[PDB]
Amino acid sequence: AEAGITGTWYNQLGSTFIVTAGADGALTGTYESAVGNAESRYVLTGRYDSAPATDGSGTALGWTVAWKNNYRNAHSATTWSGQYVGGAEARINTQWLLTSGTTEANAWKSTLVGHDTFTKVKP
Amino acid sequence: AEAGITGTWYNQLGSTFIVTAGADGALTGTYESAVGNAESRYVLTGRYDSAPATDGSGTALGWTVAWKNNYRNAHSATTWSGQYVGGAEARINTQWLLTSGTTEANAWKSTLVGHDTFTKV
Amino acid sequence: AEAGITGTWYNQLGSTFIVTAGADGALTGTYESAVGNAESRYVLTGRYDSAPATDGSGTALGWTVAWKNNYRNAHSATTWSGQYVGGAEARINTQWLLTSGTTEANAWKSTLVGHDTFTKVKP
Amino acid sequence: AEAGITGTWYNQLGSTFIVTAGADGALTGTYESAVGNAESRYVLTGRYDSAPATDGSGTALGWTVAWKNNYRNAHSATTWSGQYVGGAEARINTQWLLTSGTTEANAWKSTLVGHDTFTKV
Ligand SMILES: [Cl-]
Ligand SMILES: [Cl-]
Ligand SMILES: [Cl-]
Ligand SMILES: [Cl-]
Ligand SMILES: [Cl-]
Ligand SMILES: [Cl-]
Ligand code: NA
Ligand code: NA
Ligand code: NA
Ligand code: NA
Repeated sequence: AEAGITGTWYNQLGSTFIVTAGADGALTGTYESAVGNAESRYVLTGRYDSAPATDGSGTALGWTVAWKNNYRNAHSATTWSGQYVGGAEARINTQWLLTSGTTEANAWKSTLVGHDTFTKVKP
Repeated sequence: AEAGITGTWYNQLGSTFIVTAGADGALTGTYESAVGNAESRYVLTGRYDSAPATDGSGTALGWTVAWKNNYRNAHSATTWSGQYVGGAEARINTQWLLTSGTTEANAWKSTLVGHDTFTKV
Repeated sequence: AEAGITGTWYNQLGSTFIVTAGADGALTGTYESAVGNAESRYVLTGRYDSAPATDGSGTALGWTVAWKNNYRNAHSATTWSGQYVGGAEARINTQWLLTSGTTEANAWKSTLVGHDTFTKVKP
Repeated sequence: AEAGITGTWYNQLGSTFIVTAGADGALTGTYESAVGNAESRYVLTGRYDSAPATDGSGTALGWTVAWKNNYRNAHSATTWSGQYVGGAEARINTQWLLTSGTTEANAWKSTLVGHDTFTKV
């Protein structure tokens, strides 16, 4: 449901994700990272799949954050792909990819992969 | 860098990506697939990190497509993370993650990973 | 240290990993999976990097399991890449890739990615 | 399928892989890199799933290389997961994970991911 996703979420590293799920499948908000060459909030945009999920199935979604704002420019972007699972303790379990802009020669080492779990606190 | 991302791109599988890069970091457009429980165009939204301009590196970007439109609902979403490189032959080199909505029981096997290279040819 | 890694380990899904770290960087053992089209034990082989790790740094390692034994043949293989962290509660944190043999047309969907954390019980 | 994996392979970067596939699933050989904090040959060990034989699919396999030899110790290890396809032009298509040993503080950024295609050309 859009509502269920809308809110303030935090992950294990201490980063903040503030999101609004819109009626048409859109996700917009800001992300505050606790790691990296990140300073302040960054704009995020994503999409989620408005499932008829009468299976106890999670809702698939994903979003992107380009690490550039008015204070810093890290020349990198991260995409998180995962699913939202609601209940008393709603969680968003994700796997992410962080690509840094590089010269052709270092391209082979341009992408990091990891996983983050988000816990909701506010709507 | 910048502007050059705007246009129509194609991947090795035959999927087409039509994007508009906005001056402040936004990416908007539509994605038409070649594989999957897909059927027609899907909305895509993303972000790119624009700035330097001089020689160097590619431009980092990422975007998402939830596979639900007026025709199909595959209950999944794909995110591509990569970098744009322009020049005589511009390309976007990406690695993607495709997550399907599952029950916890199948959660361990919900995400596929791959890579795609897009060109305007 | 090889010893530290040698032992019986379990992950959150309930699978068993029995390993022996050898002096030359080798890892051999058996793996018992709790999920998949897996039945019984499967042979595993890997390598670890005998670090001078006087940094409180983890030990990098990796191993592979081809899901075929005398009882089942799943036509797939999994590789786990991660690091061993010792202490009172020794853990091996990993990220894995599971590739299934497929026809050329379905190759785009041949690989799954995930993460597993192993807790040691025995040597 | 089977046998055909044995030989010397090369990836787009210029690294060379020399492997022996044993009749019961084992993979042994040496890997010589083109990039990294690498210097010469490194030992590799892996497994492949052999069986069917008739038309179809590729053969699933995987292998690991810890980047430590008598010359260098990069305190990292790489695992490649993929499938072998033979025919007039045989290839091994893989996706890899490279993990470096870090302190917990940098654990979030310890693993790189990529893909490599190896040919005997
Ligand atoms: Cl984060
Ligand atoms: Cl595609
Ligand atoms: Cl699809
Ligand atoms: Cl497992
Ligand atoms: Cl390589
Ligand atoms: Cl390397
Ligand atoms: Na992150
Ligand atoms: Na794709
Ligand atoms: Na697994
Ligand atoms: Na490599």
